[PDB]
Amino acid sequence: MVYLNSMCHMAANSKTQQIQGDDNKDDKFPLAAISKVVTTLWAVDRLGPDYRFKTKLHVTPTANGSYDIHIEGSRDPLFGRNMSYFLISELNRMKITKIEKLTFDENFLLAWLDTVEQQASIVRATLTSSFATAISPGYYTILKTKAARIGVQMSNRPKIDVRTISFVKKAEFQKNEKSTTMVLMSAPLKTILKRMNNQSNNYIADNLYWNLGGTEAFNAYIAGKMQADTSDIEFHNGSGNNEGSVAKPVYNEATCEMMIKVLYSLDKSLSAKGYDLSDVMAVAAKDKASTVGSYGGVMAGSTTAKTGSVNKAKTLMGSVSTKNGEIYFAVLMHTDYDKSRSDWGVASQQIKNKVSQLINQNGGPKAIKYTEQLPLPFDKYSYLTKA
Repeated sequence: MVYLNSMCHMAANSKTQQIQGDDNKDDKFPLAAISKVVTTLWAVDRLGPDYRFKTKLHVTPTANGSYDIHIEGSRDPLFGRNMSYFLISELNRMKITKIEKLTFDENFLLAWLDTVEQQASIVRATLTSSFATAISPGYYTILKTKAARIGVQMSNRPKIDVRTISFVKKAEFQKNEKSTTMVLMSAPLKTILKRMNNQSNNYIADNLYWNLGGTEAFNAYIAGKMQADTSDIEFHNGSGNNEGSVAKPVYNEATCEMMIKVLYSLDKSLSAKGYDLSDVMAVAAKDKASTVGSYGGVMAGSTTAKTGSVNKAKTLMGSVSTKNGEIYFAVLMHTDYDKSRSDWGVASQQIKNKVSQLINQNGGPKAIKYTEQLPLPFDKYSYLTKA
């Protein structure tokens, strides 16, 4: 069962600022991963698009010749394989190849994809597998080549040998007298958001949402920002994934109007810092690693957008650039993908045809100024630096 729940839009240049749409534009529907755009807005407002996550390494020489290292985490929600490979590269550039005790605190988050001890157990497990495995030359080579494109140098065939990896809480970490402290800054937040909104599992959005205070903080933010409450927008996580079962699902939900208000606000907060939607959201046809990279037709090169797919919904929202100006849009479809596998692709085609009509009946597409960015978790200021 594929059918329209709601479609709405507004011209960026509207003097009335009245959102246009069908009669369902003020009823709540599942959002799926367009939720990530709301999480994006929150993060931009709270942190700023140039914010960097400052992970600290406390490094102490051992009588051996080797090092102990304690990671004081910054809750960087994008510390994954790429970033781990870069850390290893950096350790080798700093002449560290052997670590005796590697320790890490509760703020050191790791994306291989409850409670503090148990969360840290999973990070430890992941770390121990990852650092005890040879770095894959094919994956590293591709990564080193992407890094060189943004002028980041990485080591040749890097490696690390770690004796032990343990959880040490921030409160119980005693900084050694002859430790050095080095900082490994993330790429800017806008870049992390770019990566998240191109294509991701739940991990980044969910960790951002928790970092910022979770649901109680989110509802206070939305009330302050939008004069909105839970009848406009009801979140349970940052990502929009199912928090229930297949039979009784629990999805983030919002009105079509709220999605437009989000896009407007996001656009405004970004412009204040000189940035565009296409700095944090995928560009149809241009962003090849995204869910809209194979979009063609009039959307190609003209459209900034985020996809969503859950059992009960297929969604799209963003901005289309037309000869009549930029236009914010959201389309929310109903699906029953658990019952009928064909619904996601059928829904997706109906959304594209709806957005193509929105473009084609507003004078046709006007290209945006955009060249495919590579949203790596580090940039040229990420190098280990003695702070």
